[PDB]
Amino acid sequence: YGFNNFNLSSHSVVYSRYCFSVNNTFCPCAKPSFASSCKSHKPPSASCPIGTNYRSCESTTVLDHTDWCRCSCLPDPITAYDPRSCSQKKSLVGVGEHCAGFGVDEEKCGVLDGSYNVSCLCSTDAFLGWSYDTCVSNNRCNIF
Repeated sequence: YGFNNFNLSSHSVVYSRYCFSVNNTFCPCAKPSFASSCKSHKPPSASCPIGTNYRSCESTTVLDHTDWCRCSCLPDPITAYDPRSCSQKKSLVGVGEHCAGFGVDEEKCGVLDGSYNVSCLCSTDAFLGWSYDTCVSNNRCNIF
């Protein structure tokens, strides 16, 4: 979903704060038709991969509007108001297992009016839940 690599100093060591496990049918991009139907707080949309469910969103009439749209994982999956609706589930890493995945901001995946002609992807800054620090002490990198 768009994560390519990091861009940090040579001695910069990255680490995950929170890892999110998702199903094979998860997709952070909303349906282009639903976004087109939206007129207030329109979520970004993009063509999701085949066999993956689009971003969970709902339409509710709020403040005299007729197509005001609410979505899950708001504002971000890490600090979502309700993890039940969010498709990203917090899960501790098992013994001998790597990170499940960074918390991706589904509000930055794709563009505002992405149709089915553009692939589903998210920007680099959308992936949260990571931090970094240096390893240099006495001109030596600490390693475990």
